[PDB]
Amino acid sequence: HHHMVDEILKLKKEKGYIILAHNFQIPELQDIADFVGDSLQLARKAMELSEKKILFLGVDFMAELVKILNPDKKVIVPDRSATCPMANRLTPEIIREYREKFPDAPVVLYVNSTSECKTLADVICTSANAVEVVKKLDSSVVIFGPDRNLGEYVAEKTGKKVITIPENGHCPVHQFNAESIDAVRKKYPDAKVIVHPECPKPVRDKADYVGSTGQMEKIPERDPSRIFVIGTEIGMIHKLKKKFPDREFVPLEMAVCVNMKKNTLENTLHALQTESFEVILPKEVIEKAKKPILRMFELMG
Ligand SMILES: O=C(O)C1=CC(=S)C=C[C@H]1C(=O)O
Ligand code: SF4
Ligand SMILES: [Cl-]
Repeated sequence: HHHMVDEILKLKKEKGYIILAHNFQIPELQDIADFVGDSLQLARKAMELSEKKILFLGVDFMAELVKILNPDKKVIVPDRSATCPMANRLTPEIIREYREKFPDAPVVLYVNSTSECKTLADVICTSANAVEVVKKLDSSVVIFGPDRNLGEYVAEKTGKKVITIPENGHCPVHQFNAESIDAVRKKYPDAKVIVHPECPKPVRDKADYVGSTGQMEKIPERDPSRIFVIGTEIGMIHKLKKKFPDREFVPLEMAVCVNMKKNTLENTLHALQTESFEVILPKEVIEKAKKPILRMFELMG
């Protein structure tokens, strides 16, 4: 199609779709979305909608999070293979193993986890609320996955013991070189460096701020600095530049989530033409995964 944007806007209105896009989507998809945000922002937005049809642009665990909290809505995705390789390395078998060895340690699962894994969790957390969630739990020991870096960050801030699963659990996208910060400090002496808690400890410790994408987009609301250096996936640069056109946003390095970039204008148009591919979870998976999500809301309420 020669005008994919205009046909997408035409079909979404005609067929009663709200388009939700994650911060890491390509700019062209962010720009056609009704809302752009982090996984829990989009799931909460979906809960407020009068509309019953959602075109979700992200990866499977996020689309499923929307479906779990919006079970009667039709949720479609343009690429059914779009997934989180980090989430996928944690298994039910590994959770059961660690529960057995540490039975008094609550299982805290990062939202970047499979819906099957969520059915086995005591509580879910986001990168924004993980410290507060783990601080508020009774236990001085927790089981945490699937990101070892976020787990270690949480242990640093809370002073609690955090038992990370799986072994070497990590996001390839956030493995920046610490030397990249050394290089921007010299190139932009007055720039503020913001990096994700999924970054390795040497990167986190050299940044001015550590936070989630949702936290990153609030830092220019209180920090009047002209230049920010951003240590997360490249999609956030577009999001920040749109929100704060008066500031400069510099990627710490080019970091692309290949799965996030599986969604294109062409397969997004195909999704609205065919109203596929529907996100379907067994009723029992929705019911079980909902328990640790409600527990998270209870702790943050
Ligand atoms: O939506 C989310 O919560 C995220 C998702 C992913 S895939 C990476 C980072 C974040 C984050 O917001 O920091
Ligand atoms: S950026 Fe990292 S945590 Fe997020 S979907 Fe991609 S591989 Fe998973
Ligand atoms: Cl619903």
